[PDB]
Amino acid sequence: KETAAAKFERQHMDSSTSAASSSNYCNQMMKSRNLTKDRCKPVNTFVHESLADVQAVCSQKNVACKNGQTNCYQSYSTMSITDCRETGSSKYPNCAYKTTQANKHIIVACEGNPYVPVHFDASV
Ligand SMILES: [Cl-]
Ligand SMILES: [Cl-]
Ligand SMILES: [Cl-]
Ligand code: NA
Repeated sequence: KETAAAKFERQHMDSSTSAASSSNYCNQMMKSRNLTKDRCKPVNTFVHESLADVQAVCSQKNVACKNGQTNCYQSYSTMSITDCRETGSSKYPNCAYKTTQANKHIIVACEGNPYVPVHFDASV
């Protein structure tokens, strides 16, 4: 039974690569992180920075989350990310994703002690 912080790591961290270098990156990563078990998760972002750099965002710019909560933080610098989004021809169990690599600021919600990311809100 997964902690919120561990779920964030599984869904959103990929420090092992600097960027998505292939159109099939999302198909592979969404499957290997178990995000296509039982359903195709429609949208998911992977961050290509160290865990420490992503955890550090919880001490950066405090901003509102989309849902109105005030525990969101925007990274001061841009970060390498990959957005994964289901295509129109995707349907479980043959989930299919579009891969879009970008360099953007990330916005995360933080909670707990230690105070770490638990939700990926957006990128800018
Ligand atoms: Cl898992
Ligand atoms: Cl996401
Ligand atoms: Cl401020
Ligand atoms: Na947690």
